[PDB]
Amino acid sequence: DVTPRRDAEYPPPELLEALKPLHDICAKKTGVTDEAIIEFSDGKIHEDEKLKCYMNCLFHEAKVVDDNGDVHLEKLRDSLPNSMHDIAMHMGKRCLYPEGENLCEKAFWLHKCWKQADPKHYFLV
Repeated sequence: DVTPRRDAEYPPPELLEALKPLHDICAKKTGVTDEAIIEFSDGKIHEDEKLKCYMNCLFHEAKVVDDNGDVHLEKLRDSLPNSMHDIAMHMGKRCLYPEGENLCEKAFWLHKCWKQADPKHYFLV
């Protein structure tokens, strides 16, 4: 029911400009297409095997995992500022249980979980 939102008030225009590129990087790496990426953000949650890899590709890119993609939760927190940190703790009220078989499937679990958690603060990632 709730519709996605994002402007120059919640999402910082600075980290936003740095995201697009970072996104273009992993994307071009996963071979995926903005369409798939967008459809996932503006559209709805689709199951594009690539989008899943594109996500996993992000984890590694941002270098926030160990040596296999275990996604260090301790490092993930120390990464985002106290702002996203608080919003990250709120969403945690739904995920925290990667159900897949590999980084790709897992990376997706969280996203699909971080999206259904509260469809209003989610944007590109």
